[PDB]
Amino acid sequence: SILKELQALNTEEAAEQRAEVDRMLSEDPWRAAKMIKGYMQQHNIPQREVVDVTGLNQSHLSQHLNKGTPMKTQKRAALYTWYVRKQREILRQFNQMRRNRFKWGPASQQILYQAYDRQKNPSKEEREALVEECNRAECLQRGVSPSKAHGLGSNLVTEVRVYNWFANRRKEEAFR
Amino acid sequence: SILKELQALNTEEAAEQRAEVDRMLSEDPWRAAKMIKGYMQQHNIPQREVVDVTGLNQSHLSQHLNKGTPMKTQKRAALYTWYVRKQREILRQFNQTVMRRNRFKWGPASQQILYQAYDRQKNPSKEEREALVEECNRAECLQRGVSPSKAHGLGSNLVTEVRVYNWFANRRKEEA
DNA sequence: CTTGGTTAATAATTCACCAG
DNA sequence: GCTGGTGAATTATTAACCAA
Repeated sequence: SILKELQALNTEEAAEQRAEVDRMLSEDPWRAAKMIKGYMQQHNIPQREVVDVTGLNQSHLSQHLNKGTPMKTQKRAALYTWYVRKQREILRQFNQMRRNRFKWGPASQQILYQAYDRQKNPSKEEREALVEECNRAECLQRGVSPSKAHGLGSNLVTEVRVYNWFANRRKEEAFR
Repeated sequence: SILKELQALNTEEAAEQRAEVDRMLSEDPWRAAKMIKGYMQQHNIPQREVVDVTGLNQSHLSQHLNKGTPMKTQKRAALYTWYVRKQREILRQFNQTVMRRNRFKWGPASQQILYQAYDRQKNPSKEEREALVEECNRAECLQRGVSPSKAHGLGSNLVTEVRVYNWFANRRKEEA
């Protein structure tokens, strides 16, 4: 334990981080905010996934990132840290507790919408197209190759997904 | 106890409420949604109160009531009763008289004139605000067709200084 | 006092989903 | 090609604090 406590703080990664997150702090709070939200949104990552790991208040965080309501250093610092980490965390997850709910990214949405002008009930196969069409796209966004889209992981597209997405779509419209 | 149970089901008032709501369910679903959205809108009742008292899924109600997504009968029936009761409920406490506590909600009225009095004086001093407490408060009473007297019936959604207070401030604070 | 941070609550939306 | 009903999670937004 304290021996891992330390055995953590010391790697070249650890340091690399302690210090990137350090300039983030010296720099403009907001310009940082963008970046991240940037980030988050490139990879589609639940805001929740961040409160959870950082323990910052979720409304506090939503605003300082969507609105720049100022966050006191200590906190920021946490949040930056999160992000720098997850940036490797996210990194290996390719090149190399709660289980996140999937989300349509706008990219896949784009297709889906386009593809859907009078597509009530797609053929369990036409579906399949688009599954494989989406992720191909979703990788474009995150700056890798279609080759393996398995890193998308939590937000990996599937049948049943577009499935419902039709389906729900065909209810959506269905009223007003 | 079953004697209460019975003595309850069996009132002049009560009984007729069954009738009213029973007719309501013969009507166009969305016409009642309309009705009620409105009614609540008027008295400013939390969507959440309904959700407890009735015990319907909170999203389902936001739909069936905004989107007008279809809700099976029973649930409806459970709504109309609600709405129904409430109505006497609201008007006892109101018209004639002298596990968790709702929460305040500013109403367009109160709000309108708030945003006027605003681009007019960034920081109202107690007297100042105080005026407004009686402005809204009256206006709130118009809305629900009653007397500026005993705007005391507004109850929760009753306006106050400190309440007006923070309504500046998160009006002030919010221009960053 | 008042800002300045920070918050618990509400509710529109989003995704899933099972029983006819 | 299940398909209407519903429902848990999510996150922008609201209305209040408490610390200095």
